[PDB]
Amino acid sequence: GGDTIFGKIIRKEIPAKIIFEDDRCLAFHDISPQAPTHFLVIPKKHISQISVAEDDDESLLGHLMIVGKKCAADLGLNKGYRMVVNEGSDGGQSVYHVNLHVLGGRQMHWPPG
Amino acid sequence: RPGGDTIFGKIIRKEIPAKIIFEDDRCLAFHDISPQAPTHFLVIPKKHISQISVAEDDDESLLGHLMIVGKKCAADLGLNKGYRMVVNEGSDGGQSVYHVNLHVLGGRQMHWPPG
Ligand SMILES: [Cl-]
Ligand SMILES: [Cl-]
Repeated sequence: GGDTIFGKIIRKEIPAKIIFEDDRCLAFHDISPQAPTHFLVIPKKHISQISVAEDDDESLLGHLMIVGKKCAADLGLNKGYRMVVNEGSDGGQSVYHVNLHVLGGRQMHWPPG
Repeated sequence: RPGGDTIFGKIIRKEIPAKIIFEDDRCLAFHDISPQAPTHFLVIPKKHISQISVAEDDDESLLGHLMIVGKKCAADLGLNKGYRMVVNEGSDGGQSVYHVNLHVLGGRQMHWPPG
């Protein structure tokens, strides 16, 4: 679903440790985890970044968050976690395919970067 | 009460002043009083949800609406170089108010990891 490494993951062309899939999104462990649990939830629709998401995408974006919180519960994150979406250079976005980070299993600190 | 018992419920009902950026029937965006970036605001639902871990399946559109309002407000505030959106869940997430709230931070380089 797109012209990035995450499109290749969606198409199963390169491996990832997949946590959950449905017809419109995919959740998988981050290859460079920043916490004991660190996974991504991505749409299969290639939205390059949250700044270009459309109004009609609202329920899809909320679906990523609902999938994210369900996966976090399944992975035992009962003490809490942090969800992150990066936009652009200042946001530290590393792949131009919208992706929701879910980090847990340790105390997350403030500020969030 | 509409909006709940937390400080964010009082902000929704105009009982406590806030610096409001955007308001509609489903959510409210306002500046954080303890900013962690040159621009730092929150987007909250007007419906009280204590935390993301108890959000219902039917809350999908509302949660997505928070991010759409977040990115529109970021553009209106001139965060053209980018920004970071954050939702904190629970103790390990650093959640400070138990009313779902999306943080939007920008105006400086954000670092990795995100806390
Ligand atoms: Cl990213
Ligand atoms: Cl919070």
